[PDB]
Amino acid sequence: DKKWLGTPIEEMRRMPRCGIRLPLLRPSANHTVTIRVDLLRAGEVPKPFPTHYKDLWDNKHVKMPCSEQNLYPVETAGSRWELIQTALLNKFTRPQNLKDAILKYNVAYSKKWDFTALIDFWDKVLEEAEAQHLYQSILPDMVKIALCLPNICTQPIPLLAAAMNHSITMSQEQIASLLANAFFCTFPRRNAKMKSEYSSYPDINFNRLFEGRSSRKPEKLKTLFCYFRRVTAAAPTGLVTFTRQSLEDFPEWERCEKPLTRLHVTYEGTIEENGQGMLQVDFANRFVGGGVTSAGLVQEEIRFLINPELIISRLFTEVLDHNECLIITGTEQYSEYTGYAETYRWSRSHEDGSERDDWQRRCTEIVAIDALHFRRYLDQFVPEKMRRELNKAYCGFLRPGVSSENLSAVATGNWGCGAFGGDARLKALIQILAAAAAERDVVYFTFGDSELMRDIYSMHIFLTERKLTVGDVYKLLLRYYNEECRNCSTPDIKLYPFIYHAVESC
Ligand SMILES: Cc1ncc(Cn2c(=O)c3cc(S(=O)(=O)NC4(C)CC4)ccc3n(C)c2=O)s1
Repeated sequence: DKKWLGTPIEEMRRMPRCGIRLPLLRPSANHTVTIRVDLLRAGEVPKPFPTHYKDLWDNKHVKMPCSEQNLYPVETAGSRWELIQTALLNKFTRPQNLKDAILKYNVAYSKKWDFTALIDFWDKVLEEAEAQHLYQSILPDMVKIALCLPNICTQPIPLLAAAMNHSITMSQEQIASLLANAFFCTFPRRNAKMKSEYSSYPDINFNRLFEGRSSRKPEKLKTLFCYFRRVTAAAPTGLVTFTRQSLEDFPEWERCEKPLTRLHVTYEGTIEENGQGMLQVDFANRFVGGGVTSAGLVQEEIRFLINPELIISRLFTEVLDHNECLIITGTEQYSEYTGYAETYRWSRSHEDGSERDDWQRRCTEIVAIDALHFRRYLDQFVPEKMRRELNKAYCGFLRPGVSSENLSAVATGNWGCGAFGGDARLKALIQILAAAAAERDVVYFTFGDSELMRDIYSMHIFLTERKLTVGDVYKLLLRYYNEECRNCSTPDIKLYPFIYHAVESC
């Protein structure tokens, strides 16, 4: 039994090798650049632009904790930033000290926020010497980088709001200062359950990571402290780009004359290790990062924990609409892990060996595309639901302006499976069709399912040998719904056997 099938992986396009030299990095109407481009040098910490803190407290930018507008009622408006500095600049020796410090500027949640997982991690999971290193070295270093925020993030950060096509390029050092603030729960207006302003934004403050007794919380905390220990000990020097992409024009799928592209399908390997230099898919929730700052521990959350710079997308990325995606370039891997969901464990620190492009960004491109949640199995075969998934994957794969020869393969796998109720064989065909329309090859990981690997390979080879276009395949999907799903009240025949019969008997 072969471990992979199709086009050899060596024949598939990878980056920065197959991806043209970059244009000059510069701020523009659609691109926020928070560093001095003229001073950007390999191995040097980037200098913030502007030199002095500039504040914007409005509906179009992140509300910074260091803003002079970040006020609290005193029994007279007091400075919340001054209160945060006072609270955090105390020695911590016991977990209660950290809980009490966080609650000093979060008084309204002193009875709502549970800190059980944080207390248990520090007291009941860590050995004495590990606890000592956490409160004597890691936590004070995290406070210092959090409190440096006005000197590090000097430029207002725009919100990547619904329907905006915009990019933010910032330094990994800027991201570390922002994530240390999210750990200490300092972002204002991001907490109320009945908030309106940020109701369509994911949670950013880390308070839900400290709650309850799940055995997976110590693993999430080890993963995040591994990152914080690394970035406070030695300031990272690269940049990271966050791009919100929203397409107006979608293909008329039934009329698409494009042929299928190449396929490498395997039941072994992972997107992050075997998909190096390729567009890597994040099986996202519509609120990017899903339950990373709370209970979730599946594909998306794991990637967000091992590449924590992805977490900051939650500060400024509004919930994704059907025609949108988020593309993140440059995030670094700080941890290695084993397992998944209830078996997930942090293994050790990871030294990322990825090369950097001309903007000092690690050569790792990740796209967040959220699959639909199907209440009933048969719902996904509804043409509107199929067209939705095709358009979502297509938006994640398309790079408008870029030529096909400069596009890496897509490294993906069973998107929206299990809990979301997605049929793996249909979702594989949808991704294959979207990648074909976007003119990219596919590297598909089946995560131990050898039978699924064979089925996808046999279907792909059957359609390609018969020269079936994207349109031809899409029409077969429409026929399956009409013959087996529309009139079905209980399907009698599976999708792939239907397609094989429909094509072989026509
Ligand atoms: C047959 C199945 N289809 C889906 C399943 C769920 N699943 C995954 O989705 C999965 C995804 C990856 S990965 O390559 O995407 N890497 C990250 C986790 C992002 C870092 C690695 C392991 C996985 N494992 C074990 C798993 O069980 S199992």
